[PDB]
Amino acid sequence: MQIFVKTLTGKTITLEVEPSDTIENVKAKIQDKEGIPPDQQRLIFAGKQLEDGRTLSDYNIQKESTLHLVLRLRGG
Repeated sequence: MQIFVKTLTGKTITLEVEPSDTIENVKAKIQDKEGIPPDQQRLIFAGKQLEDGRTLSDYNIQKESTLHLVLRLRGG
């Protein structure tokens, strides 16, 4: 299953996830893809900021869904 990770500036990154994959496992994939560590990576889909020990399926993220990738500095 593929999901889109939309960055800030306008880069769309297409990842291949299982929906039985964790939010942690999406960050791992981006560390692989882009080189970003998961420390900085915050994810947003709708309103809340997604925690690591839950799956895409929990959150109810479908096929070809757009997640927003926020790069953590401190917090904002």
